[PDB]
Amino acid sequence: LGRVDIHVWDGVYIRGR
Repeated sequence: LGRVDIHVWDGVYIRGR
């Protein structure tokens, strides 16, 4: 049921920063 944070953020992982 729990997770260790998601890679992507706000839909897609922003490039660089």
